[PDB]
Amino acid sequence: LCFKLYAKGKHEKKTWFESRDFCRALGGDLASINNKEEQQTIWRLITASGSYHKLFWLGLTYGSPSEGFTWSDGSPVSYENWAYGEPNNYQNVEYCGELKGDPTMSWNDINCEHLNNWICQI
Ligand SMILES: CC(=O)N[C@@H]1[C@@H](O[C@@H]2O[C@H](CO)[C@H](O)[C@H](O)[C@H]2O)[C@H](O[C@@H]2O[C@@H](C)[C@@H](O)[C@@H](O)[C@@H]2O)[C@@H](CO)O[C@H]1O
Ligand SMILES: [Ca+2]
Ligand SMILES: [Ca+2]
Repeated sequence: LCFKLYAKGKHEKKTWFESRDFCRALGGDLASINNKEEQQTIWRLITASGSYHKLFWLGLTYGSPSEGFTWSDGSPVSYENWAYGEPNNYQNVEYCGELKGDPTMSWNDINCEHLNNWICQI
Protein backbone atom coordinates (compact mmCIF):
# COMPACT_ATOMS: atom_id res chain seq x y z
CA LEU A 1 0.00 0.00 0.00
CA CYS A 2 0.99 3.62 -0.57
CA PHE A 3 1.09 6.07 2.32
CA LYS A 4 0.25 9.77 2.18
CA LEU A 5 0.71 12.36 4.93
CA TYR A 6 -2.00 14.93 5.62
CA ALA A 7 -0.70 17.94 7.57
CA LYS A 8 -3.06 20.72 6.49
CA GLY A 9 -3.88 23.91 8.41
CA LYS A 10 -4.28 23.50 12.15
CA HIS A 11 -7.99 24.36 11.83
CA GLU A 12 -8.04 21.53 9.24
CA LYS A 13 -7.00 18.86 11.73
CA LYS A 14 -9.47 16.02 12.27
CA THR A 15 -10.64 13.63 14.94
CA TRP A 16 -9.69 9.96 14.59
CA PHE A 17 -13.10 9.09 13.16
CA GLU A 18 -13.06 12.04 10.75
CA SER A 19 -9.60 11.00 9.59
CA ARG A 20 -10.70 7.38 9.13
CA ASP A 21 -13.68 8.57 7.10
CA PHE A 22 -11.42 10.78 4.96
CA CYS A 23 -9.11 7.87 4.12
CA ARG A 24 -11.99 5.44 3.62
CA ALA A 25 -13.65 7.90 1.23
CA LEU A 26 -10.57 7.35 -0.97
CA GLY A 27 -11.11 3.59 -0.83
CA GLY A 28 -8.34 3.14 1.73
CA ASP A 29 -7.94 3.48 5.48
CA LEU A 30 -5.81 5.10 8.12
CA ALA A 31 -2.23 3.84 7.89
CA SER A 32 -1.20 0.68 9.70
CA ILE A 33 2.48 0.30 10.54
CA ASN A 34 3.23 -3.41 10.64
CA ASN A 35 7.05 -3.48 10.38
CA LYS A 36 10.17 -1.33 10.40
CA GLU A 37 10.13 -0.99 6.59
CA GLU A 38 6.71 0.70 6.61
CA GLN A 39 7.89 2.86 9.51
CA GLN A 40 10.91 4.02 7.49
CA THR A 41 8.74 4.75 4.45
CA ILE A 42 6.56 7.05 6.56
CA TRP A 43 9.55 8.66 8.28
CA ARG A 44 11.03 9.48 4.89
CA LEU A 45 7.72 11.04 3.82
CA ILE A 46 7.95 13.21 6.93
CA THR A 47 11.50 14.31 6.09
CA ALA A 48 10.50 15.02 2.48
CA SER A 49 7.68 17.31 3.63
CA GLY A 50 9.94 19.10 6.11
CA SER A 51 7.23 18.90 8.79
CA TYR A 52 9.04 17.43 11.81
CA HIS A 53 7.73 16.70 15.32
CA LYS A 54 4.10 16.77 14.14
CA LEU A 55 1.54 14.26 15.41
CA PHE A 56 -0.51 12.09 13.04
CA TRP A 57 -3.40 9.72 13.50
CA LEU A 58 -2.67 6.10 12.60
CA GLY A 59 -5.25 3.35 12.30
CA LEU A 60 -4.86 2.34 15.98
CA THR A 61 -8.17 2.00 17.80
CA TYR A 62 -9.11 0.09 20.93
CA GLY A 63 -11.18 -3.05 20.50
CA SER A 64 -12.77 -5.04 23.30
CA PRO A 65 -11.16 -4.98 26.78
CA SER A 66 -9.77 -8.41 26.01
CA GLU A 67 -8.22 -7.38 22.66
CA GLY A 68 -6.77 -4.01 23.51
CA PHE A 69 -5.53 -2.05 20.52
CA THR A 70 -6.33 -3.09 16.94
CA TRP A 71 -5.67 -1.73 13.46
CA SER A 72 -8.66 -0.24 11.66
CA ASP A 73 -7.69 -2.14 8.47
CA GLY A 74 -7.77 -5.48 10.32
CA SER A 75 -4.02 -6.11 10.08
CA PRO A 76 -2.44 -7.78 13.13
CA VAL A 77 -0.85 -5.67 15.84
CA SER A 78 2.33 -7.74 15.84
CA TYR A 79 4.85 -4.93 15.52
CA GLU A 80 4.49 -2.30 18.25
CA ASN A 81 6.40 0.96 18.69
CA TRP A 82 4.73 2.58 21.69
CA ALA A 83 6.59 5.40 23.34
CA TYR A 84 7.94 4.55 26.76
CA GLY A 85 5.08 4.46 29.25
CA GLU A 86 2.45 4.04 26.51
CA PRO A 87 -0.26 3.13 26.06
CA ASN A 88 -1.10 4.79 29.39
CA ASN A 89 -4.86 5.42 28.91
CA TYR A 90 -4.43 8.78 30.58
CA GLN A 91 -7.54 9.67 32.58
CA ASN A 92 -9.22 6.57 31.06
CA VAL A 93 -10.23 8.37 27.86
CA GLU A 94 -7.50 7.42 25.33
CA TYR A 95 -8.78 4.85 22.83
CA CYS A 96 -7.06 5.89 19.56
CA GLY A 97 -3.39 5.88 18.56
CA GLU A 98 -1.22 8.64 17.13
CA LEU A 99 2.29 8.74 15.67
CA LYS A 100 4.89 11.24 16.87
CA GLY A 101 6.61 12.28 13.64
CA ASP A 102 10.16 12.48 14.90
CA PRO A 103 12.99 9.95 14.26
CA THR A 104 11.70 7.62 17.00
CA MET A 105 8.35 7.25 15.18
CA SER A 106 6.78 6.29 18.51
CA TRP A 107 3.09 5.70 19.18
CA ASN A 108 0.83 7.16 21.85
CA ASP A 109 -2.76 6.54 22.87
CA ILE A 110 -4.86 9.70 22.95
CA ASN A 111 -8.51 10.71 23.09
CA CYS A 112 -10.20 9.94 19.77
CA GLU A 113 -11.79 13.40 19.56
CA HIS A 114 -8.39 15.11 19.68
CA LEU A 115 -7.65 17.03 16.48
CA ASN A 116 -4.61 15.67 14.65
CA ASN A 117 -2.99 15.38 11.28
CA TRP A 118 -3.37 11.94 9.74
CA ILE A 119 -1.80 9.39 7.42
CA CYS A 120 -3.78 7.41 4.88
CA GLN A 121 -2.95 4.20 3.07
CA ILE A 122 -4.32 3.48 -0.40
C1 LIG B 1 3.65 19.69 26.67
C2 LIG B 1 3.04 18.92 27.80
O1 LIG B 1 3.43 19.04 28.95
N1 LIG B 1 2.03 18.11 27.47
C3 LIG B 1 1.32 17.29 28.44
C4 LIG B 1 0.83 16.00 27.79
O2 LIG B 1 1.95 15.20 27.41
C5 LIG B 1 2.21 15.27 26.00
O3 LIG B 1 1.26 14.53 25.27
C6 LIG B 1 1.49 14.54 23.86
C7 LIG B 1 0.27 13.87 23.22
O4 LIG B 1 0.21 14.18 21.84
C8 LIG B 1 2.83 13.89 23.51
O5 LIG B 1 2.79 12.51 23.82
C9 LIG B 1 3.95 14.58 24.31
O6 LIG B 1 5.14 13.82 24.13
C10 LIG B 1 3.60 14.68 25.80
O7 LIG B 1 4.61 15.46 26.45
C11 LIG B 1 -0.05 15.20 28.74
O8 LIG B 1 -0.62 14.12 28.01
C12 LIG B 1 -0.65 12.85 28.68
O9 LIG B 1 0.63 12.25 28.85
C13 LIG B 1 1.32 11.95 27.66
C14 LIG B 1 2.66 11.33 28.04
C15 LIG B 1 0.50 11.04 26.75
O10 LIG B 1 0.36 9.74 27.29
C16 LIG B 1 -0.87 11.65 26.51
O11 LIG B 1 -1.62 10.71 25.74
C17 LIG B 1 -1.54 11.95 27.84
O12 LIG B 1 -2.78 12.59 27.64
C18 LIG B 1 -1.16 16.10 29.29
C19 LIG B 1 -2.03 15.44 30.32
O13 LIG B 1 -1.28 15.12 31.49
O14 LIG B 1 -0.57 17.24 29.92
C20 LIG B 1 0.14 18.06 29.02
O15 LIG B 1 0.61 19.20 29.68
CA1 LIG C 1 0.55 -1.81 7.22
CA1 LIG D 1 -1.27 8.25 26.17
